[PDB]
Amino acid sequence: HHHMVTQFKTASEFDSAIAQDKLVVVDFYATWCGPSKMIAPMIEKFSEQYPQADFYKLDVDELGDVAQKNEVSAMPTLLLFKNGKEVAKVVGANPAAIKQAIAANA
Ligand SMILES: N[C@H](CCC(=O)N[C@@H](CS)C(=O)NCC(=O)O)C(=O)O
Repeated sequence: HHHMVTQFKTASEFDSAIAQDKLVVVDFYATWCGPSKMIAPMIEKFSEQYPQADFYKLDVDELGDVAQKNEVSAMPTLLLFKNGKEVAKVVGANPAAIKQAIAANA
């Protein structure tokens, strides 16, 4: 499918998206951080394997409010939510950790 990873544009968009009754996966990244830019293509592959989960990316330098509120400091950080509730966090570009956190909750 096309359009599987959406880029967040406001804090309010994030707050709404994470409230969904499904797993919502959010890639927190920064363009100056290479390791963090590696999460996008990985998440693109995972989104097709777990289409029942929603996938998003968030540039912390555009949406620093969301980063601070969710206590994200290290780039990349993947945060996983279900029903407004954080169910997992994976810091760093760690494909197996991220995939299994997804598979557990999707
Ligand atoms: N996880 C590191 C790269 C990730 C990294 O060095 N992140 C830096 C920027 S690319 C960072 O967010 N440091 C923040 C901190 O002080 O916790 C790796 O093994 O390649």
